[PDB]
Amino acid sequence: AARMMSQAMRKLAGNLKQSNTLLIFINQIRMKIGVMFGNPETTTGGNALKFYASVR
Amino acid sequence: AIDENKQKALAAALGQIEKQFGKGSIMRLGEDRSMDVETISTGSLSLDIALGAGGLPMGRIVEIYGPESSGKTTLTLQVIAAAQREGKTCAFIDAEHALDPIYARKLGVDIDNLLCSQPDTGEQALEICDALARSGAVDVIVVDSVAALTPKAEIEGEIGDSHMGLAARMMSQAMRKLAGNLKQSNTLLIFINQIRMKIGVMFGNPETTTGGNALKFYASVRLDIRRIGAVKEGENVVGSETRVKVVKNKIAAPFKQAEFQILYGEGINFYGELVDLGVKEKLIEKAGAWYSYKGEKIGQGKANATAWLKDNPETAKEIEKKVRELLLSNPNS
DNA sequence: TTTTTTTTTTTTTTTTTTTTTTTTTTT
DNA sequence: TTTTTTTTTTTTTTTTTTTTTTTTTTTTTTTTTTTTTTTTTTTTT
Ligand SMILES: Nc1ncnc2c1ncn2[C@@H]1O[C@H](COP(=O)(O)OP(=O)(O)OP(O)(O)=S)[C@@H](O)[C@H]1O
Ligand SMILES: [Mg+2]
Repeated sequence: AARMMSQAMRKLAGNLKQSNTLLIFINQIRMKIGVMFGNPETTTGGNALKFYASVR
Repeated sequence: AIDENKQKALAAALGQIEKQFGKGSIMRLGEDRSMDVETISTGSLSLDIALGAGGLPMGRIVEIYGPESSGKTTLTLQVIAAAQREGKTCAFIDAEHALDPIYARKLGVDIDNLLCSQPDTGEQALEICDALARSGAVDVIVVDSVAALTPKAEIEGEIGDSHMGLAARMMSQAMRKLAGNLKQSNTLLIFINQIRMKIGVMFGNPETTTGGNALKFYASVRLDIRRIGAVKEGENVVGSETRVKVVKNKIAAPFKQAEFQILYGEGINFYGELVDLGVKEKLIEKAGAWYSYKGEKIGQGKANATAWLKDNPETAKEIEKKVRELLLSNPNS
């Protein structure tokens, strides 16, 4: 799933900007395990989307 | 026309499931005989009536709880004794380390065929239950005190060390694993449990049980047993007056109760019940403190009336038969 | 006029997933 | 200023690695259910 997302971010970013299109992704929350520091809350579908998003 | 394509689609899907997982994987509920409720005796006739379906269900989990010296162990040894008499194999996991085998023999248990285990940890005790279930060769397993099922980490650690929710987590895992295996083997699992008090609450009951919440969900029957008085021969205390309450039931209506006598050395008083059921069903006449059967006077006081039913087995056989016919809602002759 | 001959050598990684469980009275 | 105008494979190996030490940077819930208890009868001295 992460690898599919990572590939879709690369393909989309350029096309959205050229068309002037806004893309909104809704995400759900999930718990991390083996975490003593910080928040145990994660989001779903990998890390690519945290880099490519302009607003979270 | 559309009905036909749906019947085929269903038949194909049913075929694919049975291939992938085995023959009995999915059936119509009406044509599945493994799903029928079979029961065994408790040793008390009044309890067999209170349970509704004539006894405790095979292939299920059962919980018996109550205060100290209420008769919990004695009641489970009477279940084992009755099952052994019908040529069933029985195990006793003694986590309390407090079973007396001479008393077990006096109650009618075949000591020589009873499989016994005194395990070191809670995990060892529940792994033996899983092993004996999967075997297919054991009918009744008793686990004496959930309260004494100590996890491994708590035995290795020292007194004072906090292990919050560790025993509860172990019992949740055990239920998940045991439930499926007990049903396939048609094995009855009885858990004995102790009462503890819950602090800082005035609304509802302050009584609770050890071992967390899983066992309340998975149990098909939960019994609350309590000592409600003494049985005397003038001065000498010879036994206990006992009340069992059916607090959860999934094979018949709950919230019925049973009253019977536990006599020290003998166990449950069968003929004592037979009088009380005979009086209730108009088969025995009572004139104050005098008992009578078909005109003739059998005795005066419950003890003499019970002593009359001992040395007249013909009348005892007759009354048992009629009480069984009348009151048992699902007889199995 | 007169007639062909014979292969060579690899390149480079991609991406996380998901929570479990109560415990015990005090005058 | 040339033409070929149709190709083949036919079955493989590797011969056992490093890594060479991780991150964090502080969160939240957003307000529950209870659902009705027993005790079983002590002692003073
Ligand atoms: N070996 C024995 N001989 C005579 N009476 C006994 C014996 N063991 C138990 N009893 C009596 O039978 C009655 C019920 O005892 P149990 O069946 O042990 O009840 P219980 O709830 O298992 O009690 P625990 O495990 O000690 S909290 C009590 O009055 C006991 O004194
Ligand atoms: Mg006991």
